[PDB]
Parts: sequence; C-alpha cells; structure tokens
Amino acid sequence: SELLATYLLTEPDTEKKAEQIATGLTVGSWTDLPLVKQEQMQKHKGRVIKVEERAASEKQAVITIAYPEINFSQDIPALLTTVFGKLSLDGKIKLIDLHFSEAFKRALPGPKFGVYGIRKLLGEFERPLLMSIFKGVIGRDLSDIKEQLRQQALGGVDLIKDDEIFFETGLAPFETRIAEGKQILKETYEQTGHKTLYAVNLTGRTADLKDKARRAAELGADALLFNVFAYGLDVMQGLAEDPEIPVPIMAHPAVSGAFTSSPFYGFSHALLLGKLNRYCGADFSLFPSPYGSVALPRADALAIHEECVREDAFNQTFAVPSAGIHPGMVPLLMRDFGIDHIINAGGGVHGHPNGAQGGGRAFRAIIDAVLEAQPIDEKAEQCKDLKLALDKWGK
Amino acid sequence: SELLATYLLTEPGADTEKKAEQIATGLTVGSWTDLPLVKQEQMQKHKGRVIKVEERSEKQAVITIAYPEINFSQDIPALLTTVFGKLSLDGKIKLIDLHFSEAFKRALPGPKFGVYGIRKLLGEFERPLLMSIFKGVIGRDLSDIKEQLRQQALGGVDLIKDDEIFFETGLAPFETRIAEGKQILKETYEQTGHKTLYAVNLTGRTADLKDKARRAAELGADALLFNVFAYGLDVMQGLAEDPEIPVPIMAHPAVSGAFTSSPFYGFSHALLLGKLNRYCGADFSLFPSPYGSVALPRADALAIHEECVREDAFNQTFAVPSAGIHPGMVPLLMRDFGIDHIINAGGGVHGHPNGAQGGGRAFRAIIDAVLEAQPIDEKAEQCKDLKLALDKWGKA
Repeated sequence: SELLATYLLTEPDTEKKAEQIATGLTVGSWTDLPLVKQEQMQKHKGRVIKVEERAASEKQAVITIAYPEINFSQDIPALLTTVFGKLSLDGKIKLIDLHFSEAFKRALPGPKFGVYGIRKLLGEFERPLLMSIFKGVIGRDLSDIKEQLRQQALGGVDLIKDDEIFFETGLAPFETRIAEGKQILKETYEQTGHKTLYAVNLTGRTADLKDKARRAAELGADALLFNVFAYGLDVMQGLAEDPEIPVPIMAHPAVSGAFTSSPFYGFSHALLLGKLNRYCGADFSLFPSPYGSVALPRADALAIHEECVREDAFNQTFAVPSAGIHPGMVPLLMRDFGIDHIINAGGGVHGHPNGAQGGGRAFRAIIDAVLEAQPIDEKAEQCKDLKLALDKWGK
Repeated sequence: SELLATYLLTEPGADTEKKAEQIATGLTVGSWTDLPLVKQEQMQKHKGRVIKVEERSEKQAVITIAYPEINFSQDIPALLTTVFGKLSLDGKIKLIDLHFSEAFKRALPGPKFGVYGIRKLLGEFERPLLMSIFKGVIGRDLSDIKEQLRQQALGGVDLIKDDEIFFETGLAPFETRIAEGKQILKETYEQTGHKTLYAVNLTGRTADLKDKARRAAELGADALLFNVFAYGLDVMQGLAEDPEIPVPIMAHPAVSGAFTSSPFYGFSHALLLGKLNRYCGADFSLFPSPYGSVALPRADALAIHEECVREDAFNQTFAVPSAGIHPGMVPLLMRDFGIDHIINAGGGVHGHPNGAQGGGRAFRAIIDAVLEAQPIDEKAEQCKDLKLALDKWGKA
C-alpha cells in the first residue's frame, strides 16, 4: 500500500528537491546509511512519481511522491506529520492533494449521512438546499435567538446553523438551544409543511466533545456545527466514527484560512476543506463562494465541490458555498455546483426589508426560477421578496 | 477582563481605523441598530474595542483589538475562533500576537516542568543543552536504538528524541522503547556522571493520547515528543493539565509551517511556536534555527525564544533551534539564544567522523569554548573531535 502526496513548490533543480523529499522525508539522508540498513530500509523508501512544472509569474512545479504506508500508522495526525510535518517549514511548499490506498480508506469513516442522508432526512432530492444563519448571537437573550430561528425557518431555509462563535456563556446553553430549536422547528413545520434542520455549535474542551455530542444526539439535535481546524481532523473523525452520535457534522472553515489562503504555503482548499473534511466525517463543508464579500477563486471552489461529490469509498459530502451570498448569485452558484450543494445565505437574510422570511423566500424563489428555466425578471414580478433582494444586492 | 489580539493587515483599505472598527464590532456584537438603545446598553460590554492602529512593498497596518472574555469560553478553540476564525479567510490578515488576561492565564496550565524543571532533571544549569536524534530508525529494532542512545549519551548529549515520524512498530513498540531506553541511559549515567533524557514520540488517535501518556509516565518516560499541530493546542493542553502525566512535553513544529511561513497570512512564529505552545503546556518548543538549510528568519527565531522565556504566570519553555545545525554554528547560536535554549544537533553528530560520540563531543567542546571565552582554534587543538567537525562543515 502507498499514499501519494502532491505538492506545489513555488520557486527553488526541482527534481533534486523531489528526490530529497522522497528519500530524506521518508528515510532521511540515504547515501549515509550502512549497506545493511540501506538494504532493509528500502521498503520504507519513498519515490518520486512525477515532476511537472506549472501559470503565474513565479516558477512553480507540481510534484507527486509515493510514501510506503508501512511508514506511518493509519490516522491523519501520523499522515500529515509524515508527508507535511518538517516539510511544511521548508520554503515555499504547499500540500495540494493526497490519494489514499484502499487500506487507509478502510480506516477512515467518511460522513455518517452525506448528501444522500441529509436529503433523505429532508425529503428533498430535486433541488440544491438553502441554509441560513443567525444575524448575530453575542449579547443576545434566548428570546432574541428564538425569534431569529423562527423567522429563518418560516423563510423556507432547509438549514439554520448557529454562529460559530456561539459558546457556552450562559445566555442560551447548548442543550437548551437544541430543545427550544427543535420545538420551534416543529411549530414552523406545522405552519408551513416545510422541514428545517438546526445545526448546533459543538464547543468546549476537546475531551468533553464526545459526551456533549452524544448528549446532543439523545436530545435529538439535527446537526452538529464543528470547527475542525480549531480541534483537528482526527477529533472530528472520532466523532464521525461514534455510533452513539447518529447526528450529521457540519464542518466550518473557521481558522482554516490560516493555512490555505497563501498561494505558496499550507494546503490547497480542495484537500483541506474538500477531501480531508469528507474522509474525516464532515457531512457538510462550508467554504467561501467565488462571489461573496470574502471569496475563493472559482477554480478552488469547484475543486472543493468535486472532492465532496466524487464517487469514492465514502458517502458524498454536501459542499456549502458561503460568505455574503445574495440571491442574484444563485444562478452562478447553481451553474458551477449543480444541484448537489447548499446555498448558505448566511446572516444576510435578516437584512432583507421583509426580514429573514423575505430573505429566505427571495433565495427559494430564484433557485426555483433557475430550476424551472423561468426568466428571473418574471419570477421577480411574482415574488416581491425576490425583487426587493435583487434591487438591493443587484444582478 | 478582555484579551488583546494584534493583527498585521496587508492592504486593509484606505481607512484602517474604519477597518479596525468593522473587525472589532463585526467579530463581537455586530449591528445592534435594531434593539435599540435600551439593550444596546447591556451589550456595550460585549463590544470589541479597537486599542491601536498603526499604518505603514504594499500598504500594511498593525491593529490591536480588545475582546470581552464573556463572549467566549475559556479555551483555545473558542479563543482562536473568536479572534481569527472567519477573519483568517478575509484577505491578508495575520494574527501576530495575543495578550491574555490574568483570569485566562489562571485557566491555562503552562509548562509542568519548563526550563527549570528539565534543567533540574539533568542537574545542568550553566550551559545550554545538547539534543540529538536517531540516524536510521523508523524501521529499526530495539538494539539499534539502545546502541544509538549509548553512543549519543556517552558523547555528552543531554537528550535524545525519536523522529516525529516514528510511529507504532512491531520491532520497537512505544512502551518497550521507553523501558529499554531508560535502562541504557541509567547505565551511561553510572559510568559518566552525565545524565541524559529520552524523548519518545507520543502518537495515535487523539482519544487514545491520555491513557497512552499516563502509561508513559508510569514507565518512567523522560519526555513525550508531541506533534501538537497535528492534533491541536487544546489536546496538548489537556495532556499538560493532567497530573497523572507528570512528564515534560516536547512540542515539534510539524505541520506548523502551513500556518506561519506566509508573511501575509496565518499566525506569527512567535505566537504559535512561542506563546501558545508555552501557554498550553509545552516544556520544549522546537523550530528551525536561523542558520540551517531549513531556516527561519533570525527575527522570528529570536521572538520565539523571547516568548518562551519571558517572565509570565507560567514556567519557561525550553526553546529548541534545530534544522541542520553543526558545531561551527554554536557561537552564533549562543549569541542569539544565550544559555537557556537547547541545541538540536540533529544528525550533525551522527555524520561526524568519529560517530555520534565524536559529534556530541564536538558540540560539548565548542559550547564550552564559548562559555569560557576560549578561542575555537585553541579548544579545537585540544579536542580532536571539534577539529574534525569544523574541518568538515566549516569553521566557527
């Protein structure tokens, strides 16, 4: 078995580097090894698979190296430490992709529910989903939070997620949100016939996650919002592998920008937010859409989606483009991602003239228009909420 | 109480103060222009406050913001998500420093042993320490380990560490290594009066770390090499807080380059490898020296040491410069890091003409020459091992 690692080296004889990383980063200086040690450490020796040279102003090269799987235990910490530990500090080198062996994949859980599971839960298979976020949580009482939830639900969103900074501060406890949120969503459902899921933020010390997530499960929580890059992919994996946590996991990119934003260092967005999040149990994976306030280059956005949906020995992950999306962007979002993605309208929904209800309906209306091939102008005339949103945000 | 976060903004816009204010309110209370001014009062205490704004290739600004601690729980995951969660994705913003309240510090463990503790453990207080690593293991047996420990120990090495890439192997299992390495080191001590510690790699699933580390403690492990950035600062913190793991933790910087190498994104080296490691329990903190193949800007290397050593509510972390170091670099190293740091001679001792013992000897000889103001040319002539290392990698 072998694990392939692809890297982008931005400047620094790249073939030389490729070899050194293949041997030095798997066996170290090999020409100094005693023949005997050299003749048994051969099975641990990595090998250069390819060295291509990539469209910018700097001279960049793409390198793929095979690492004998016997070189590290079957877990993400061991893997990253082996293929991108010491190496991550070696000049301009970025880990772009990883191709796992069937055996390693056997040690990874993948999402418990994935696209199929979430859609099954919502009874919606013919349309990309709509997600909404609380306008704000900090310093707001339970009463405030509750109404925001109602308004988002009545708006028609399929999912409502907590703000990633919603911690256990005593204003609206974790277990209480799950309880009240569940009730409110049953009430909105009774009123509209539309099902909504509430993704509750899972926070606190790493050692307490397990019991908190199980508690969420027995309380009937719909989904668990988890900031992986604040706890580690392995911790998320532990959650996804727990049968006592039969709840979907929504991976938020909080902090991930720290090691993906750079075009020369860290990780590619597709690998981190796409492949690894998926393999480690993310049922949802949020990322900046290519068109919002904060954005990702289309290429990167598309790649994350492809990683989330590609056929693999894991359930597919729901890609969720986010950050400042507005209704006029849905046609774009739907052109790129197809129907298997979730449009995260974020908290902007509350800024709609008609409230969160209007923001949600503005979004639901245009995604329908796109699916029905109905001229948006025409839809805008039948749904004032959509027209208002388009006049305010444009296009 | 609140905590101060300092960011380095690159191309933050025309009005940096406005930008600073958008970040301050945006990452805290947001727009409450809809409550209105009856609750706005009760929320003023949740409002982020801009403390300072300094402006300066492209336009850059350094901004410090104060976040009320009531906005988040007393843990690192919550803290980093609050100050650098979504912001880390918003263009070129880098978190270069964090100033915790005494209330938060009370909630952190800091190093269990620290400089004092490990030095007390070795009985060495007037000399920077020497560290080395195995040559060709990670597929090696216990005998090669017991022999490499013996050679490096006898060479005067103060501490030996596994490769951070040495995981569960049938030949040399975690517990057995600890047990065997401990015996051989007791032996070298008996015959030289020189003490030496063995840092063993602590790996596996996060959920198994605690019991595994508690097991190392019972076995007499000298220190646990931990790849913190492969698990998370919060995990190391959990280890450092556990009194049933009365064992020093050695933080390896693996994977951290992905968060710090960029000059426009991520975290600063000093904050991640320095303050955060220390605050979360790291007794040692490794990082590339400014002089080897794999280098780190002198300024950042020094900054890390500064964070590790500055008087604080916690014990001091032993700074450990490492990447490809040789004896000739010692003078520079001692000039930069003084007495309280460890020189990670990596394989700069194994690749020595007289083996790891000669290499370790070469290092001990020159750090002594520096301390006693003895010329490297004179000390060399006295120590055949030093002469050889110098004539091989370059003189002082």
